[PDB]
Amino acid sequence: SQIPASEQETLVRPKPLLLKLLKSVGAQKDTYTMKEVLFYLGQYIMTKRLYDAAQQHIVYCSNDLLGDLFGVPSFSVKEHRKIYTMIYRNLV
Ligand SMILES: C#Cc1ccc(CN2C(=O)c3cc(C(C)(C)O)ccc3[C@]2(OCC2(CO)CC2)c2ccc(Cl)cc2)cc1
Repeated sequence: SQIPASEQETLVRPKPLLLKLLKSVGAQKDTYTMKEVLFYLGQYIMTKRLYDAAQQHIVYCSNDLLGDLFGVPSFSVKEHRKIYTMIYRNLV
């Protein structure tokens, strides 16, 4: 959408705690495409109900490993470059 397709399709190696998160929702490898990392992050967010009906575009990740990894208590799913940057902080 806001992120170039080529950037989305690149192979990445998560750092250990990001890998822990992905493994907790069924991921079974050491390397992923960015798009794959984003999918499993999505499944994690939905599993842990890190959302709210009053603000439907906001991930509420405070007091959660995702919050610790991203360094924020919440963020908007519309901020695609900001999300990519938060993910790059968690890649080898
Ligand atoms: C940059 C970027 C980017 C932003 C959003 C998405 C897709 N998703 C969304 O639109 C989205 C929206 C919400 C709420 C209910 C809060 O609106 C929760 C989670 C997601 C998310 O996953 C959707 C999925 C898997 O595809 C579980 C079904 C998501 C995934 C990872 C992240 Cl880091 C954030 C959101 C993908 C990439």
